[PDB]
Amino acid sequence: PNFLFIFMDDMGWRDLACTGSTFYETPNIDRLCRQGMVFANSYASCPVCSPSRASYLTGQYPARLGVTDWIDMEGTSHPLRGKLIDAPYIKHLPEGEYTIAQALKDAGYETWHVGKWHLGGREYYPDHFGFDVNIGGCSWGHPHEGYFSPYGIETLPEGPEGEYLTDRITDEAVRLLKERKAGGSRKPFYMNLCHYAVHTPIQVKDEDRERFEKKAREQGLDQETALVEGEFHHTEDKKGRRVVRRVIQSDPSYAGMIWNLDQNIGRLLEALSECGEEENTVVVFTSDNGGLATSEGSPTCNLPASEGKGWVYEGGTRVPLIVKYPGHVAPGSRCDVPVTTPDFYPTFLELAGVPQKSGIPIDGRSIVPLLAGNHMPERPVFWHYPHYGNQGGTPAASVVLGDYKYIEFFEDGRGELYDLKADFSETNNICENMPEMAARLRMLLHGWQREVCARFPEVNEA
Amino acid sequence: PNFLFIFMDDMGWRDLACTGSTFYETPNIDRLCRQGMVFANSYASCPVCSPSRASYLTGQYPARLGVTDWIDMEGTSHPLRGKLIDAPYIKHLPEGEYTIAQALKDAGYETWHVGKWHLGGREYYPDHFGFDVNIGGCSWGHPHEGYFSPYGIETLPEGPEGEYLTDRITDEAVRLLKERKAGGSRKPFYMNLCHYAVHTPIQVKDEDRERFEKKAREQGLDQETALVEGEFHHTEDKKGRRVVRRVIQSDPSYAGMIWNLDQNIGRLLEALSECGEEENTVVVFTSDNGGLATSEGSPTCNLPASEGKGWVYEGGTRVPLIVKYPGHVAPGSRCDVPVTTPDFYPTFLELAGVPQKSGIPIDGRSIVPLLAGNHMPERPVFWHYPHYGNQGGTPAASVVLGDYKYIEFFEDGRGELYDLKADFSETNNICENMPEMAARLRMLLHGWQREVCARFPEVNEAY
Ligand SMILES: [Ca+2]
Ligand SMILES: [Ca+2]
Repeated sequence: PNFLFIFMDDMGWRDLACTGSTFYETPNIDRLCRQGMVFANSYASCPVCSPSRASYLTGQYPARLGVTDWIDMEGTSHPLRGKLIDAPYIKHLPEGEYTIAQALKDAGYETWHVGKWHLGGREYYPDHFGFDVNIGGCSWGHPHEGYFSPYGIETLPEGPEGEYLTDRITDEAVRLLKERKAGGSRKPFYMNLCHYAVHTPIQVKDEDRERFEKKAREQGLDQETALVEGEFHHTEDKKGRRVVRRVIQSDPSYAGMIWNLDQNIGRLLEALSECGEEENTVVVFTSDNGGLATSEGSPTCNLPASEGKGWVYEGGTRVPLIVKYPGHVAPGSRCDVPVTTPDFYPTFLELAGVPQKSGIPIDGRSIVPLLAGNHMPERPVFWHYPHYGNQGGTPAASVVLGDYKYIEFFEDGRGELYDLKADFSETNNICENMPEMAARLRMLLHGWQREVCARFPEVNEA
Repeated sequence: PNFLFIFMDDMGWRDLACTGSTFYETPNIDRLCRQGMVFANSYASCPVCSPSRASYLTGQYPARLGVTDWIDMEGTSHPLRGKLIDAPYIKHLPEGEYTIAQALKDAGYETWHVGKWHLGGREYYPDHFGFDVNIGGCSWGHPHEGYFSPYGIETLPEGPEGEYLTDRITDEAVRLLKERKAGGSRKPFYMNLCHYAVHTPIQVKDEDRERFEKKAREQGLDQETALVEGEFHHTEDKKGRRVVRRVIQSDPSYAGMIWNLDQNIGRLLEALSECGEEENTVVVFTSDNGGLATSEGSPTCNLPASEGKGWVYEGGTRVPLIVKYPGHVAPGSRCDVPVTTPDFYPTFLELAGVPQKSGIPIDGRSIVPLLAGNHMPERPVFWHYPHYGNQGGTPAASVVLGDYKYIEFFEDGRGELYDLKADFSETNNICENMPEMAARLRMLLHGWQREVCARFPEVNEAY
């Protein structure tokens, strides 16, 4: 069984037509959804980039790993400072880790990483962690020199001037498939396809931008207040600047990026079938964190889930998830059991038939039963973000268990309890109406924190 | 507060952009949803028309009223017959029901019915049930003579040649709004606006249809297979015909009908604001049963909810629900607690400060705690549809409780159990895996059935 893991950057939970978008159009991804299972309660294990990507590669929670913030490679930003100081974090995937690429490669797989990496400098590139190929992956968190050739990526040779990064990365993925077919498909492959989309700057071809300016016109959206200024930011480096929340999906350039992305998923999936590998490829479409909605241009909206990237509220942790596996997963099905990033590692091992290495810690759970149509025992899901981020949040930790969600904020020690079944949008803090429910979820969160050795932000005495 | 209850016909749970549509465009309704509470687990109390509309007006489950099938005013088709015989039902709203129109009128409201009625002949028109006005409601369940003027609708005077009925029904609602303003708004109004949209036949202006042929071609959907033939029907009158399921949302004419419906909703709410009534009007958008996905043209698809109109599966009972009440409902929020059609009666009465009459049964439960952001105690939700219907189902009854749904099928007494949390699309019957859970749900359904005096289909001994 091949694994094709399509990992979007910063794609919010309502950023697909098939997961609830009111403006964006994603016909090729919609088809994939029709051919597989979609997950309504799909989470990333962190509200920003590198920790969720480290959690994916290791099947571990970010705090057990030590990578709990997005990696600022040249220390010009972290640690951020407010009333608290950002906690320190390991600025790369820790060296001793045994990744899913290593496990699968040890079990006979071809392992390819394509696209965004963001897990350290050259000593911690994909090749040191079980990957045979690295096309376009480096230490950058986004296209530092834009989406148009030249890109500046040391592991991606430049294309003709005017080449679009998202198109080229797809070509690179299509090239690996056809190459493998030419050599006889000796081994099952494992592709970690990490798009640079849809991270800022939102740079798109003009035909794709204009498409959705016309639609926003004929739809009336051009006349609707999309951005709304809110509170002041919380760190010294943004003193004076206010949080700008986007309250409606209407951004035409952002829609164009997603339209272009959808054509590329079309190209990619058509190559996979042209290689006679559709029947036996597990296809996963997901994202590393929630949509960007509260700063840096606010290209998208995640309402009725609150806020977005950088926040521990639902809008920042929720994420689309489609899984297709012909013959095994029922097409056009849906599952509502909470699923999180560290779950894929043991899922893939179970689908490959490969035992776990003794003694490595695994915080995730194989979702193979859900992919079959069966419930599983209730388990909590956790977050621990002891940083501010750039988007408006403040350091916090979180547990979801059943219908309830507990959040504690490190600035003032306060807790917030939500009944997400009755109150999906987190409008009604019921901490004090249910002290008992709060105390259980608070203690559960603290015990997990002790077990994974979480670090906490220290007060700022300046 | 005023009540603008917008009651669509046969609109599936995924037929709006703001509730998961992949093709349809509903800007004016998306804005409504951005201004209120959307309900992710919204249910109609019956998979076909008349029982749910009777259940909405009286706050009782259809099996208690006796109206358990859509009303067939000629003896053309009911009772349908296969292995079993359709059960008898009352073909009108029963005489002594104290409906929410009466309850609010007696509390000083002005009451208006506009549009589809389908609750009996002349002696059971809205005026016999507490409404002061009835524009366009008769015994018809759909535009017998089409959506383009003339309509032959006994309570709607014909419009100029080519007038579109949904445009016209909206114009009548706007008129009532402006008349009340001219008169100085002496009383709060309760408006029961029942569109005939989106019932077959799917007739639309060509500019609307052509806009979504264009869209289907730019998205590639025009060259996909959208309709799939299936099992045979189950009744003598459709012997030889096969269920035809729609598997994608791609029908341009239906898309065009929802697009016109969206313009008119925009006109109506604009008029609501132009009369300065926006801030103190409870606005509800919902529908009477699930979308038509399996017969009679299969205009929409309800997937991942299986099947549609006329089945007790999720696609037949799930329905969109948005509630807007400025200053009271948080704008752009979302509740996942199951709500069902008979809840509106006690919700509206509580919102208006009116006590419910003594000694009248009410199976519904006010949802104002949910409109406030508060949870309520867990309750089961029930269905009793002892008829075949036209869309390919078989007589069945149903209870949803927490994460579990149990279905009993009258043809053979087989039971079906689904974990709707793990298995939303009802893929995996776990009745034999969790026997105690099944027996508990079965006995609760049977006890409810006893208490409401539900009737059961008879075996057709000639089969
Ligand atoms: Ca990211
Ligand atoms: Ca109906």
